[PDB]
Amino acid sequence: GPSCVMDDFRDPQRWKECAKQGKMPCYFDLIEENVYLTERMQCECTPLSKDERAQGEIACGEDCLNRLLMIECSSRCPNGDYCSNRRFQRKQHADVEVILTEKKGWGLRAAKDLPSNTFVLEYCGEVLDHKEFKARVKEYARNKNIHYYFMALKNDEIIDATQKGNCSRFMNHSCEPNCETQKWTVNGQLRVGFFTTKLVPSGSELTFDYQFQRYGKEAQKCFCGSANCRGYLG
Ligand SMILES: CCCCC[NH2+][C@@H](CC[C@H]([NH3+])C(=O)O)C[C@H]1O[C@@H](n2cnc3c(N)ncnc32)[C@H](O)[C@@H]1O
Ligand SMILES: [Zn+2]
Ligand SMILES: [Zn+2]
Ligand SMILES: [Zn+2]
Repeated sequence: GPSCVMDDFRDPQRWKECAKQGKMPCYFDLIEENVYLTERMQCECTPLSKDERAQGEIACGEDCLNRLLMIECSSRCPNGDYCSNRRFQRKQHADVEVILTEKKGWGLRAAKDLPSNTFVLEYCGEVLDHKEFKARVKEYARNKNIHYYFMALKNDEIIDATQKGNCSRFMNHSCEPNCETQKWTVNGQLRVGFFTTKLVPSGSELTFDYQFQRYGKEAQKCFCGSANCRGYLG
């Protein structure tokens, strides 16, 4: 159908008028970082030379101890600004577009080829404690037309993407997905991101397996079209 770049989502008034025309998804409150509703490690990498970086060597690449432990480097990194392990902080998300699919509503696609383990986008939302989550579950169990999406960070920290979020709201489900969520520590805070699990060619829909989040006592029929399709997302 039609397509949308992430900048289109940054003008609320132009967005609302495109959604009435069916040219953009339904309006929602866009946030580019988690909002908390209640007030709540150097790597052993050798800093790379000018000659090393030019010859193709990766600063805080696959061998970074921080990276292997899913910890981003701080501003105190030996590799400084050339450090490739500060993706959440530097907002180094993938080139992605929002597209209308045939059967699954709006979806996310790769606008460039994305190698395996590429940061796609952060899973953003309102972060809830115990009590707020309990009140929200109760409020949702009345509305019934509400499709609730939760991602636990830790026990007293649950991401709610149902009302506020970013374009990771458009990530559809697949039974044979090409993305996964990963939970990272970023300057002491737990953050979750979508990361590709294979090379995703340009134009390919970006998908994840919904079983790794908390969502709907309801069970939607599945149009992922995978050979291994389980028939439902419930
Ligand atoms: C924060 C990550 C998930 C945040 C929720 N994301 C929406 C997708 C955005 C929607 N597409 C739109 O248009 O806004 C979930 C809903 O999409 C639908 N959906 C998805 N995947 C399949 C499938 N595989 N088969 C059928 N429907 C699907 C179904 O209604 C489901 O509740
Ligand atoms: Zn490192
Ligand atoms: Zn680093
Ligand atoms: Zn399926």
